[PDB]
Amino acid sequence: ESPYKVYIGNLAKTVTNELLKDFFSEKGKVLGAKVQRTPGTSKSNGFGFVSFSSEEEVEAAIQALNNSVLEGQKIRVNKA
RNA sequence: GCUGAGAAGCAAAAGGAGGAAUCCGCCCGAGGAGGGGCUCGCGUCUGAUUAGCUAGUUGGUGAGGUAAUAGCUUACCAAGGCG
Ligand SMILES: [Mg+2]
Ligand SMILES: [Mg+2]
Ligand SMILES: [Mg+2]
Ligand SMILES: [Mg+2]
Ligand SMILES: [Mg+2]
Repeated sequence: ESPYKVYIGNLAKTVTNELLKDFFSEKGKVLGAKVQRTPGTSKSNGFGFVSFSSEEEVEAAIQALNNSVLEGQKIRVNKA
């Protein structure tokens, strides 16, 4: 579901999907996490999509998790 | 919106950020406040052993000019203006 999805940009390339999921699991249950990687170089593009089970947890995650520091890097948390 | 009794005629733009939401801008009107331009009453030194001064000068029309009123300009008419 697209309204239940949250785009996270400016993620450090050293950030594992486990830490992203841990910081964004505080706002609610996460149905899925997909990190976007370059097809050719296999390297992390620095952004990912997170599907939450509910839309209330999606909006509560968009509001308070913006500018949040993850591994020494401020990340941009918005809607997909 | 501007010209014009009207008929009509005439006039604008710019993108840059951000992954998107969005932000800072851009053009045309209509207001607000502030900042300037003008006009006028009043007040604003000494000399009479300084007494007459002024002719775009004082007013009128027509054309121009100014962001705007105005001899601001110019031509014509009148002979005023200050003491
Ligand atoms: Mg044109
Ligand atoms: Mg940039
Ligand atoms: Mg862009
Ligand atoms: Mg004094
Ligand atoms: Mg003359």
